[PDB]
Amino acid sequence: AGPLSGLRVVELAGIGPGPHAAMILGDLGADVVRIDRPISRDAMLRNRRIVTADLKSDQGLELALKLIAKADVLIEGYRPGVTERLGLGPEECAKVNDRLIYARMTGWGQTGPRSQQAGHDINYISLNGILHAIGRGDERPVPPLNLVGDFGGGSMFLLVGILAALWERQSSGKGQVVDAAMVDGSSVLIQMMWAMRATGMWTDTRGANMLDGGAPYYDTYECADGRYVAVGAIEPQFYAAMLAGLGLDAAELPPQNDRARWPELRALLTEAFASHDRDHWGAVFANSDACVTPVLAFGEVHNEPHIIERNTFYEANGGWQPMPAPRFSRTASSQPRPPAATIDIEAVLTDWDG
Amino acid sequence: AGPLSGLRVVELAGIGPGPHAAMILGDLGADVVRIDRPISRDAMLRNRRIVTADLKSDQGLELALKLIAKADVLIEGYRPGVTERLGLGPEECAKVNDRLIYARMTGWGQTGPRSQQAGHDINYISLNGILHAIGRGDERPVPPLNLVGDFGGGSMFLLVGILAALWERQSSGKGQVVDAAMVDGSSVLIQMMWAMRATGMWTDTRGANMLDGGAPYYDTYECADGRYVAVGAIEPQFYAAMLAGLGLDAAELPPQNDRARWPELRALLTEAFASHDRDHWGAVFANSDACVTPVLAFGEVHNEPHIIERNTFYEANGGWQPMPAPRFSRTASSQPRPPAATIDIEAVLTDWDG
Ligand SMILES: CCCCCCCCCCCC[C@@H](C)C(=O)SCCNC(=O)CCNC(=O)[C@H](O)C(C)(C)COP(=O)(O)OP(=O)(O)OC[C@H]1O[C@@H](n2cnc3c(N)ncnc32)[C@H](O)[C@@H]1OP(=O)(O)O
Repeated sequence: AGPLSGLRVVELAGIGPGPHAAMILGDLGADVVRIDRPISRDAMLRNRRIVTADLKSDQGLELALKLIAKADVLIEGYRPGVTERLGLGPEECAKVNDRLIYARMTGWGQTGPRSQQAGHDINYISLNGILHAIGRGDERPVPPLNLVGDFGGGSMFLLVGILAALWERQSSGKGQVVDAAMVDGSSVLIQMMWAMRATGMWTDTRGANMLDGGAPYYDTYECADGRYVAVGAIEPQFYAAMLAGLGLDAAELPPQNDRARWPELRALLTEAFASHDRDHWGAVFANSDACVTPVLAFGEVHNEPHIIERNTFYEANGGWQPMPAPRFSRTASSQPRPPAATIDIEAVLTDWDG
Repeated sequence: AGPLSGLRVVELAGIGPGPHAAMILGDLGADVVRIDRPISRDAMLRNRRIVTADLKSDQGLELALKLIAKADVLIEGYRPGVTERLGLGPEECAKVNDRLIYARMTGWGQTGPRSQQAGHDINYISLNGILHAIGRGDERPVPPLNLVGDFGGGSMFLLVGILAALWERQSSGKGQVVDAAMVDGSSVLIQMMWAMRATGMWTDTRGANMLDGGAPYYDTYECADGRYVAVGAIEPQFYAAMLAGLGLDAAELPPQNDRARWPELRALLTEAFASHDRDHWGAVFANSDACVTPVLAFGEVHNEPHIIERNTFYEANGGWQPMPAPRFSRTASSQPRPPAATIDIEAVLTDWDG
């Protein structure tokens, strides 16, 4: 259905960014075959075919190399050296398929003093300034779940890597190795802060910048029911619209960008938002340019009309899953196929004519 | 010198995800031409040629269509309808270039009850459950900068769309429109949590899950010097290594996953970490699998040897900026070319033959 219809992807079963990257390829129509160790309830494994092989046996390695020989992309998220030892390194795969985009998904990268060291998202964004920038200033840093290292600065960059190399392959006729490190990707994800730091527009003080919570017009507020709204009214005209819905006289308030009076401004805004329930503000702004929105819990998302009308989610059995993003006007993506039964690796090899 | 060498991109000057998406294309070797209104210190504007046009004028519109006519990709991030009213909408562009990938970068999407409504990253993640999940449980949610909406679920999905549509064009010989809504992209970015919620592995309770700060083995700790380490020792063997390095006896501790005793477990780890300075812990956990890393501020990143050795950053006039990601073994990217003076739109047309 989607734009990636026809792309053949071999995924070497891992955790975090690799399976997320392979999911998105599958979402957009790619033919994704996942090799695991010898039906899943993990919705992330939608849009797959699962085969199983012992990659350490002679037989297991033979079939995998036959399946790789007929594929465009290979995704692996093991420590550097692992596929090399298995006999599935890029130098080995090239001998059977020099068009393969060999996509290596790691946190620390392929080389360097930390390249062989265990880690998780929180570690990768700890070394590059990111984690230090997240949270309130009166407290130790909070992890932004694993959104920044694993996915935003991880699978997403593997994805751009894969498709960019597929583009390069059109003219070269050949593939290459993509080295996607969470530490690199997340750095480029946050290039805006690096840019701002050079010009005095961002500081290393946590919780005291325009976009981290420090600004009263870009932060959440608790309402009378103990739920929250999000205020994002950066531009003066949107800020104006926000004060107008709150019924605050701007002449009575400190200026929007007088940072010396920010705690005063926040105390006034906090008093206003505390005077009514979330769904009141919910309704007072619902339609304006005030950049004020309800802070919905996951369990409330499916009831939001904008979410509903655009089909951002679909029901799997037992809960909502996000539909494929982004959206394409001519070759639209299908509703994802749920995880299905592990199939015979020989069936795939015949299908792919390997 | 990257993989996207040869790719022609027109960027309509904007803010946030569009410009970040444009930068990454230029990073990977694309020929990006940014049309602005009638020399920048914004590092995000690297790898561009900048031209000027009044798109409200007859001459300016005409010039843009000549430029778009010779491009592969067009990036625009205005409210839906804005390009249509300028005479640069998808249907207008189709008439001069039906190979064009028309990439539309919004928060709320091209259609829907909120599609005409102003907003910013914090709004888009407020409506889909993401923001509610970020922060400590005792206090209101904290924005994870604009990493999640603008970039990870914003420009990154625009990029995936652009590149996937280009693969698609290989067989169809045609472009199409890419509708990248931040509200969609970020939901796919947090799909692991939608997976986990369905299987009893994630709760809507802020700050009480595996990866949100709720686990003592996945969080930051404050050290003797008032600086922090990140701990991410999820796996038992990594956890065991962590305890060893702290000098703690596992038989004297609650089990790693006895959530009932998590506050007990956290208190003991807190005491341990606070007994030495942050850099003591890096020394202690230098090469180990304890998943313990120093929480560095942006200003300190350039001193970290793993950062240094892998050339994750380059020095640009001003300060450090992230080098391109991900990395490619055969067609590697160049160090980004700095922002330069605005050039004559007509010289670009001569170059591109438009
Ligand atoms: C320092 C802070 C102050 C700077 C501004 C704030 C941004 C800085 C903060 C950092 C990033 C912010 C972060 C949190 C974000 O979320 S960024 C993403 C924000 N959202 C989006 O981009 C979603 C799609 N965009 C939009 O909804 C809206 O463009 C915005 C962003 C809400 C802004 O609203 P707006 O200013 O009314 O813009 P639009 O409604 O698109 O109207 C644009 C008008 O300008 C005109 N225009 C543009 N270029 C030209 C040109 N070269 N020549 C002649 N005219 C030009 C267009 O024709 C259009 O006019 P019209 O259609 O109104 O008649």
